[PDB]
Amino acid sequence: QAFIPHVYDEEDNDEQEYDQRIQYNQFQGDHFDLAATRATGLNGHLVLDCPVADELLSKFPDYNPAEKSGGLSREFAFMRYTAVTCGPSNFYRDAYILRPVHYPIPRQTELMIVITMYNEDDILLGRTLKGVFKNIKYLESKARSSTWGKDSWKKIVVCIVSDGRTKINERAQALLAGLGVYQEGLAKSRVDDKKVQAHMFEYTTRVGISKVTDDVVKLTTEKVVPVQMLFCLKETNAKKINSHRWCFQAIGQVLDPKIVVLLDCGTQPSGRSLYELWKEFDRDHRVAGACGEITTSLKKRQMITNPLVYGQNFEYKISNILDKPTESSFGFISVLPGAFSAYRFIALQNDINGVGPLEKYFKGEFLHSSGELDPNDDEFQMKHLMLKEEAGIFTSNMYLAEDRILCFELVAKRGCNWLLRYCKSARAETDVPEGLAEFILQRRRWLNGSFFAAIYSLVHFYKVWTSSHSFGRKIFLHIEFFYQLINLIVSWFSIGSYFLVFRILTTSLGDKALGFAPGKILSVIFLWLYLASIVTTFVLSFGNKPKGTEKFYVTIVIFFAILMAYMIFAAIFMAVHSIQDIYRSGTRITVSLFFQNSEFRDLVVATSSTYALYFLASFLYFEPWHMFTSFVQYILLSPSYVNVLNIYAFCNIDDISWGTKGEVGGKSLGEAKLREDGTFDVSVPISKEQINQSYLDQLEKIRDPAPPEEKVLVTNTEDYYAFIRSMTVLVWMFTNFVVIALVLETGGFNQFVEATDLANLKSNRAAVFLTVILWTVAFMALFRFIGCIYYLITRLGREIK
Amino acid sequence: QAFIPHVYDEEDNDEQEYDQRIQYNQFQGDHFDLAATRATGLNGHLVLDCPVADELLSKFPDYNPAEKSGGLSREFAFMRYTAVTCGPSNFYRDAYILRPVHYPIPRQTELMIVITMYNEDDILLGRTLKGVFKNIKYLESKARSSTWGKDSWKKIVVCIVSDGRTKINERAQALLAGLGVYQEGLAKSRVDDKKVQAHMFEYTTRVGISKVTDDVVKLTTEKVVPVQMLFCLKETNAKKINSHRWCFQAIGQVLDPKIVVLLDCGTQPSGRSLYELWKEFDRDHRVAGACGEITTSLKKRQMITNPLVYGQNFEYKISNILDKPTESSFGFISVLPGAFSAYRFIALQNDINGVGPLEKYFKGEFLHSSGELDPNDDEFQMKHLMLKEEAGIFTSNMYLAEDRILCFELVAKRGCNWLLRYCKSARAETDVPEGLAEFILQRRRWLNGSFFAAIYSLVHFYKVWTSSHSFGRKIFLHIEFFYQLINLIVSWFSIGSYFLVFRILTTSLGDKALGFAPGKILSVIFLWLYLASIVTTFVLSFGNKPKGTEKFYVTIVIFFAILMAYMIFAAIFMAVHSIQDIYRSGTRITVSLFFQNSEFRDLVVATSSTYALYFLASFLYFEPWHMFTSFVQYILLSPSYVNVLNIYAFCNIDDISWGTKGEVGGKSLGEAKLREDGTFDVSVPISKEQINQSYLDQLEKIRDPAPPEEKVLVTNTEDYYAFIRSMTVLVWMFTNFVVIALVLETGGFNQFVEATDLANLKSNRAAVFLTVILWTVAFMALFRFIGCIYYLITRLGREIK
Ligand SMILES: CC(=O)N[C@H]1[C@@H](OP(=O)(O)OP(=O)(O)OC[C@H]2O[C@@H](n3ccc(=O)[nH]c3=O)[C@H](O)[C@@H]2O)O[C@H](CO)[C@@H](O)[C@@H]1O
Ligand SMILES: CC(=O)N[C@H]1[C@@H](OP(=O)(O)OP(=O)(O)OC[C@H]2O[C@@H](n3ccc(=O)[nH]c3=O)[C@H](O)[C@@H]2O)O[C@H](CO)[C@@H](O)[C@@H]1O
Ligand SMILES: [Mg+2]
Ligand SMILES: [Mg+2]
Repeated sequence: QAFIPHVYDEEDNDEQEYDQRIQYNQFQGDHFDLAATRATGLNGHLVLDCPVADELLSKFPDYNPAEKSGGLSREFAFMRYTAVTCGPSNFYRDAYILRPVHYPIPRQTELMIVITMYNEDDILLGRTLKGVFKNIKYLESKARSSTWGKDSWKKIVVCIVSDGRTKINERAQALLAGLGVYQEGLAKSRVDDKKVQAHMFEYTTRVGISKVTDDVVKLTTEKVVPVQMLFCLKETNAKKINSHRWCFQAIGQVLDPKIVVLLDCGTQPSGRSLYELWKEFDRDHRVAGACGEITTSLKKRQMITNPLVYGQNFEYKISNILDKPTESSFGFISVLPGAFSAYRFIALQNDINGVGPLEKYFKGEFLHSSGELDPNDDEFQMKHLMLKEEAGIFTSNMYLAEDRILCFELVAKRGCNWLLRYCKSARAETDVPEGLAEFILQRRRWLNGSFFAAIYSLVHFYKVWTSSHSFGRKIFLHIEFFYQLINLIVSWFSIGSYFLVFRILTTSLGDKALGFAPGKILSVIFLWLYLASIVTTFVLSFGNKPKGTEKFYVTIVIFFAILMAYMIFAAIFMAVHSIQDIYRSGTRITVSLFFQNSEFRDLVVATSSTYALYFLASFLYFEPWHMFTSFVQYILLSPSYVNVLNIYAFCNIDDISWGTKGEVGGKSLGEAKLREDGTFDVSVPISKEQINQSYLDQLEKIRDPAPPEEKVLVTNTEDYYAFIRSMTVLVWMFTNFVVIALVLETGGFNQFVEATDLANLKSNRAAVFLTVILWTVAFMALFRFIGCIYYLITRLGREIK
Repeated sequence: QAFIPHVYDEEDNDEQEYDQRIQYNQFQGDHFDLAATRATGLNGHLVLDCPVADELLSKFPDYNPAEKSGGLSREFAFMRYTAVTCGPSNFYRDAYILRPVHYPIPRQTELMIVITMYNEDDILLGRTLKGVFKNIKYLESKARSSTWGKDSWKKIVVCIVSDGRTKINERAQALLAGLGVYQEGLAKSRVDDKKVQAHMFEYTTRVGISKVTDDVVKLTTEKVVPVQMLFCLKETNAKKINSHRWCFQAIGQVLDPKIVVLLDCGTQPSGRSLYELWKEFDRDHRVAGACGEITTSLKKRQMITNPLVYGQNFEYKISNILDKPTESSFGFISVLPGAFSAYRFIALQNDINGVGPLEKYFKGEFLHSSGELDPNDDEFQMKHLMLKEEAGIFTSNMYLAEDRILCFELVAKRGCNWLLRYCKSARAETDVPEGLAEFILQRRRWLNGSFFAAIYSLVHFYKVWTSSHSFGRKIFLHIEFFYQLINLIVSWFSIGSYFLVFRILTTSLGDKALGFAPGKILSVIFLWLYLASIVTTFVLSFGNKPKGTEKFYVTIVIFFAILMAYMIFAAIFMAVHSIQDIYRSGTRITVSLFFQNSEFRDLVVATSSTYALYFLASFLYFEPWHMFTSFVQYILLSPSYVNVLNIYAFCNIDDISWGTKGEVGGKSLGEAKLREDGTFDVSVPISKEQINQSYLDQLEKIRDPAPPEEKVLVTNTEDYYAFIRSMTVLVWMFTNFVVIALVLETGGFNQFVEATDLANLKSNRAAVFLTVILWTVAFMALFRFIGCIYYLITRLGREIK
């Protein structure tokens, strides 16, 4: 029973109210001309208007048995199929017409909701579609709105760009077919001896997903608002940047929408999230990009059984509570999550000269690939011209930044005034990777992107000077740039700092002054295990794949968790001993004396202050639970975050997806067939003249000496990226080691000090380093706390107005 | 002018004498039946007897213008072509007949000379062919020989197995055609809808290479002994093991020769080398394998301009003078060079049960490859059965040993008495790689092979117990096994030992007792550069290819050479200071006192003794020049040998040649054509019944829940080999570091010692380690010296008898 009566859950009371506000009796479509086995394709393109299944029409309320058509409008009766051969670059240049703009009265799009899909299960697509449909129903129900209200569904288009014709999951395809967008027969591989790049299906579906259980998806036609669906199935997978090219460069130009919303399969927006994003864009005309709070689902996951899920939950909550508000207050957000964000279409458009955010974003796809262009592609000229252009370090490595480049390119425009804003009213829920390998692979992409984006923005900070912002705005943008520079410096030396803190804390327990016997043996054992884990992580990152050697990573993570617990114990013990010593001294006890004590101060005051700031920020946002349920897991996993993820990310900076190539010869000399008789039919030279001529040709060929040939080939790009990655890790290793040598004198530096002065000189440097690092962390926390408080105050003030 | 009058060089006086001993007027071939465009292929196989070019026949002395045939025999007039489809396993089972055995009177082969070729220049092939032809002429000229003499060329077959139909160099193919073996037209790709695995051309050429200059090759028919040529051109490259399978498993069974000789393109044997190898096999019936001295050409290479060539020259000379004689004396040679060696055919044959040296040798090819068998291959059953068999660690990694496995498998047979012998009378000259990358790639293959062969032989030493050898023979074989165990242990810890020696020597100069000011700063700088070089070598070995990043390796090698010079200087300085201190003490000077002095003893006596042993061994073999011309380069390159080559070899234990695979979909849904009118011809569903049935099918498909699917796939073999390589480097790193920590207390061990006792406890361990390592090297040198002296004495005694 695919179709079941509509049922509202406990949380669907708002949906019920929306339904009460909507009439549900005036879903009348606009008449449009159809396309006529011989078919009259429009403008020389293959276009087919096929009829939808009779059962699906019979489900619709407007269906009437008496009328053969059923009384339904043309758009509700026929689904349109178009075969696209040109590709994104020339889609607008060719006369490719989408149905929304083909009506006698053109429809102007107000909100384009892009969904990216790749071999995703039907459950994830069902959840995303249910969220989008609920949002559209809410927008329709809205009464006292200038832009929204009756017939609001005509201004909204849902675009699903599936990457990979043969990689799409069968069940998701079945679901889309059940909605009526897709039919199996229509697909065509080639048209007029030209490859079909993408298959586009268009239909205004009136089928709504009633519920999405864990295993099955139920669809019902009762109380469903029509939704314009565009399903663009790509013939071959070209990653996500190519899908975004299809969305922006090709479909966006034809539709010319406002406020393009980007979604990802499995991300379920709230009931009013899209309205909140639209309102954010509408209130302030300067806003060019926006993002919403992203949450992690914890439905059937236990606190103890899934430490990783809760660690990620805490990370997401802290990010949304501290980082995004501060950057939004400054007006420049480092990263807008690709799972849920929104952009204003006009802001992204390139300049007359051809330079703009979209050009920078797309260049990464072209440059980061094998230099093998098929001459038959119609985009051959564009790709050849792009490859012939002189590319520097930054241009040729844009693929690391990905969408992150867009944020900076928007803020620091030549003569434009744009800002990026974060709204906490918009919420979306997603499933985080439970397994360790997927987490490692996912964070590998985030870390590389963040590092490259930070470097690129910092190096090009001067571009904001020419932007038409207020002078105070530029001053505060420079303050934020300085903060990001400090954050980058702190993140670059994370592994060295972690090792230094661990070594100092463990060796401090070895001192005979405090009464801890196993200090020394434990410190030595932990040092050996630490070095072994680091070396194994490097070797596995360079050599093997995470999926295969997962148990090694699990063991390393467990060891680092135990080591973190031991480090916390050592710090507490060290502080207690220091406090006890002051009382044992016999001196007067004052508040200045506690602050004067470097050990107690650094170890306790800084960490407690950071925890208090996190706690207060969590409470002020009415989101306190993560500070209890998921704090411990995050604390215990932090060293793994710094060591394993960072090492794996840097070791694989190059993402070499393409493989080796081979011309593989195959001259078609010929074949020998066998007749009924034993004789074989062959074709070999017979005439003596031909044989003698061939022999003389061979003699003349071998008579002359071999001319020199100097290989001056451009070579392949995989070597270039392998080289870039190798240099980065080497510089990363060298700089970290220099810092470690200075602080601990591990290298030859101990040769310059005396044996009696070695013990006294190592201690002072360690204390200075500990205080510096801890107070740097604390001050960054305070900075973000002030940021978030300002964001709350200003948002409340704007709401009041 | 391809053909020129024969000219004899200064060194061709022996060739002139050979010519004087040969009549050159009775080169009469045996009549054989030919094969009849329709051709009557023999036994259902595609066989063609085409006529050779008229000019080539006209060159031959026996040609007569009056007779249309020319008076030449059938074999000299027609070249035979055969297309082989089955492959090596079934070549004998099918009725594939080679010309030498097809005569009315069968010819018994006495010497099969195999030459392996792959995209080699025509110069290398010309040199090899000139050497082989000169050897055949010498064998023919021999008068007072029971086996050799008149008509000796009938007992010798030269087999050229070219790997890769489309990778063979054009000029070498032109040369072979000029000889008359190859013609372009004959090749056929498919026969009876079956792929042609190999193309075999047979011809008894009477064309001899007069000379081989640096650039061109000249051929002349004057004073040439006929040679039986078999040119087996493979359709696709399958590395060298597959070529050896063609030689042994398929061609050898048909010909059934004795004493198969293996050669490599560019290796030029001496004028009497093949006779020496044959005599070695003939004298003693127990000998199953033999090898000869291999020399490095130094024609147009300067002493200073090519340090690498002279380093390799010294290495080869020392090997031939010390290692091979000792192993030959014991009767078991670890490696028989693949460039020039010989095997007795019957010794290699497998047992009735199917287990034997050849099976072990070939299993490596099958196991070490992608598990993708084409069902159309006729060897599908064999490969599938081999893959289904349970393979342990050793069986699945045989590909590392390569031919090395054969030596041990021959010596330690179940019930056979076989020995391996080295003869210094046989000499062959080859070109060593001048570039650094090629040297790195070539040594990468040697080191992996040697390590795995040593481990395999040591683990299975007990197999020699069942062999039918004399008890004393088994005792001495066990002595050799013990020596090889010590050598393996010494080689495993080479990198750690080198670092320890460098550190001890450099830090010794830092002591204030001796008056050297820059000691400390230089030691620290060198430590930093050493660590940087090691880390960069690891990273580049894992990440990049040697050809691309060659300058890094050049810089590292130059640095290591400078460091070696500095280490030698430090040792000399340390010894001089120690000798001076004894005189400054004021005590009596005796010979016992010098020996008592650990510093002087270890540093000077051991190294001088090793050098003296090398010098004496070189002189006794009448090969003294390498001890002067090329010693310094070898000494300066030794640290590079240990560090760079060993690191690169271990980092790339897995040799993953095969690439990724993709089914790549491509369902043939259909195409749409365009008619003269605008209408497009398409095929899409029309009947309502079919559409409704498809829709109901989709509904039923999506209605049921998704059943669980647990991935229990066997997976790919590349992960297995990546895993094996990763473990090996990790164990290699761990064991070396443990030794370093013990000797220098680098790890946490210094925490267990006092500051005043740290300086005194580090010195004693360093002295003990230095004496141990140096005297181990010296004693191994003495062992090999005694070995070589015994070899000389016994060889001279055998010659006298
Ligand atoms: C948290 C979340 O909900 N999604 C993020 C997660 O995705 P996640 O870790 O779940 O997996 P991916 O990054 O591979 O997928 C990202 C998006 O790209 C699409 N895709 C994937 C593979 C492919 O060959 N072609 C293709 O188009 C996927 O369908 C998905 O819509 O890590 C990515 C790393 O960049 C982010 O970009 C995504 O925003
Ligand atoms: C010193 C010398 O003179 N030859 C050695 C050298 O060869 P070298 O370093 O010169 O180059 P290779 O090892 O690649 O060639 C070895 C042999 O295998 C053949 N080949 C090569 C590639 C291929 O795809 N197919 C193929 O059949 C080559 O033509 C040659 O006959 O290092 C090899 C490492 O094992 C040794 O085996 C060779 O004995
Ligand atoms: Mg996902
Ligand atoms: Mg070669």
